[PDB]
Amino acid sequence: SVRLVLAKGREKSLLRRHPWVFSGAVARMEGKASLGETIDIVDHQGKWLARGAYSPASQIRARVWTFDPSESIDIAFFSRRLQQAQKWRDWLAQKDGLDSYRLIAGESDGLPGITIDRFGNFLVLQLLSAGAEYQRAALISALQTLYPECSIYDRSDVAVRKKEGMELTQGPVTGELPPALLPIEEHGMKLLVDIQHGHKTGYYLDQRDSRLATRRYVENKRVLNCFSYTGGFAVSALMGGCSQVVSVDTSQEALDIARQNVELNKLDLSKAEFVRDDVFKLLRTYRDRGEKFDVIVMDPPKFVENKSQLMGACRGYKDINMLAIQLLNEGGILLTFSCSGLMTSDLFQKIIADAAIDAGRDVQFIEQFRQAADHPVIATYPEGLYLKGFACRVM
Amino acid sequence: SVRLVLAKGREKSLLRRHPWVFSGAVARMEGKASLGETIDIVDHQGKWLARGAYSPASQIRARVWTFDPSESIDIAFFSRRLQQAQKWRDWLAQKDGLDSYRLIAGESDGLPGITIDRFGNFLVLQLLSAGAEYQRAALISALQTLYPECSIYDRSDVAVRKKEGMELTQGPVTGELPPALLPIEEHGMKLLVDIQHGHKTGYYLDQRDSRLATRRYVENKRVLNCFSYTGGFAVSALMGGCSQVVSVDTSQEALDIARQNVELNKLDLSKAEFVRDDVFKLLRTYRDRGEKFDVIVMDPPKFVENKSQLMGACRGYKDINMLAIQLLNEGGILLTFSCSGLMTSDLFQKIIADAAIDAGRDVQFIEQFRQAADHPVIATYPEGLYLKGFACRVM
Repeated sequence: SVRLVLAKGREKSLLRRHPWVFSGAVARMEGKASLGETIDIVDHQGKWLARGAYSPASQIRARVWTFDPSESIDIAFFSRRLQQAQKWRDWLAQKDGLDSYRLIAGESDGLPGITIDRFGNFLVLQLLSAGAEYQRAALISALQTLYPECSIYDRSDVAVRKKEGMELTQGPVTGELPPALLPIEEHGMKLLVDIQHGHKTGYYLDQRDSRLATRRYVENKRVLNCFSYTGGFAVSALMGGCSQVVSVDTSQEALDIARQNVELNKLDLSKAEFVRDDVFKLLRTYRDRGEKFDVIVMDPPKFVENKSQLMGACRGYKDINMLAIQLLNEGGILLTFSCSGLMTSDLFQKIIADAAIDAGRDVQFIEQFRQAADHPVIATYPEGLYLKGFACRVM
Repeated sequence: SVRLVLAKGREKSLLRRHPWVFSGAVARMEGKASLGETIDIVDHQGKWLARGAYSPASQIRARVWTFDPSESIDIAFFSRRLQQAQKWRDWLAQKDGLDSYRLIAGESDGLPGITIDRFGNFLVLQLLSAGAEYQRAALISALQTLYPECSIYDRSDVAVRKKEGMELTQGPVTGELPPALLPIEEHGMKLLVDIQHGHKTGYYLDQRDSRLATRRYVENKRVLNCFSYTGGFAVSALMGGCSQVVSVDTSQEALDIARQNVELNKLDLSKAEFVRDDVFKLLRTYRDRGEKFDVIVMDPPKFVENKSQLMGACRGYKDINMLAIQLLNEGGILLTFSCSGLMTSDLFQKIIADAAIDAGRDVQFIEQFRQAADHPVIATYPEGLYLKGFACRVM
């Protein structure tokens, strides 16, 4: 019904099949549409370009559902998209021994604003854009048809929804309520996730390969895992045969789950330590007395200057990575990460390089990490790559 | 005791410990030094900053040997550098099942302009810069001392030398002459290398992880290996249990070695096809008749449009990757690479994305490749990262 007319020239992004239409590229709206309503997007002359979801409260005024002129956005549309995404995850599950994975990664699976993670028999939703919420009913119907035995839970309690003009929301959608802790599997390893209250959708599936890579580096080595959360990296270190792994986190609850994870995998508790403390404080205490480690995993949360898209300068990263380098033996390996929207892979690299200079030690980049394969990045949406990380060796 | 004086406020690079000192930064040469000779680098006030090698014919007027005031560059200097580098490769070889690897990766192992590859009991040199050649005797002494039972061969037939004011050179140094083909091991796989007349030093050790990843995607799938050369990818595909692997190359010699690698590993020859033909032609032939593959490996030769870092701007990568995408079905995977300093990782990504649009299909980036860990990149030398690659899934 309603159409969004692009300003002359401003249709280049659509021709590149980019899923987003910024408010600034819109010349006018022909007709009135509701929040999240399906609209057609045409060029300044009126030629059809795509069919998307209208988002009046957002700067991303519309997101593209499809570039096929004959494709309506209804239950069938979502069913087809789910089936296409499932084909990929079926292969990944078999190959990597997975019982859980991200099923739809928004724009990269052709469903902008929608994220769905599979955890055992639970499907966890995060409807982050206006279009996602508007199509909630259709999406659910498709999900119930394709995954009749699965329970659906909503974890749309993400601040980004405010950018789309919607309230945050979460809770059961269908089926049974998830347990406090649900065991999932990855690469012959079991991990407990909290769907109702855990981070994101319940866990960080995106760090799957970083965790697996940890196994290769830790044989008979002393490991320090900073901001360990529920200990995914700790279990991975033990699976790799580390002599000892020290997990540090500010949350006792997370550390308790970490210990439950070690026990669940029948690993050696004697080789694992769980320290509840201000990470920065612990790191300085260790450094001041000369503590040394062979492998250090560094994966901090909101860089500190979070949300500070403006006044970023969140060089809490330099301090954290500098401390890490100072705690490494010669030949020590640092696996450090960042998912902050205030920095790119290149800028993250410069920070590490700078931390090395101040620490008085040179480091070699020997590996670059990426979000797992169930978090694909469609080529038309490079911004989709958010997880940055490197494996560094102290010379 | 000749010194290279830097223009005021132009020593910031040395302060970041970057190994290169460009001509534009040189204020004046206080003294007369021969090509490759050891010299001191100072600021406008005469303060010592580093000790490097002079290269009058290059844009890179000097490369830093050391930033340690008391460190002289002699046999002991190279001996210590070789031992420090060997420490890392000993760990990598045992971990990844290697009897061959890059021992010294120039700047990244504190020896700018020097590259040394180890193939079994052979050490292959490549002295690319003025300083590398000038220090040949000292480097050789350290080597014969640390590796008394290894033969040394020189493969300094690299165009880079001309840009440093030298002529190309290659041939034996000490020990026995390498055999026509020498079998090496990596990840439980055997490959044949030609040290005397093969590409580079005799093989592409840097693609080790690319070959490994090829194994993950090919079980029960039809594979197309473009620019197979002496094999490597064809064997990897078979090691992964591919249903069929077709290798294309214009060189009958390379194809003969590819097949030899297959037999050497006792793999099913009945699943391997070797086609001698123009890769571009065969690709259009397959495209024209609707041939389809499940996985395609695309590792083009030397840029094709090299003729300088900037002489690139050639859409040969674009055209070649477009053909590949047209040869895949939904779910098909493209493993495509670039080693030319003719483009960054982001530029290569752009090309694939463009190839995708012209092909009329979307592709998902699910994995990113880089030179193997024995080809480290010191944080002070970002330009050290030259190998780029992506695993792309056709939607």
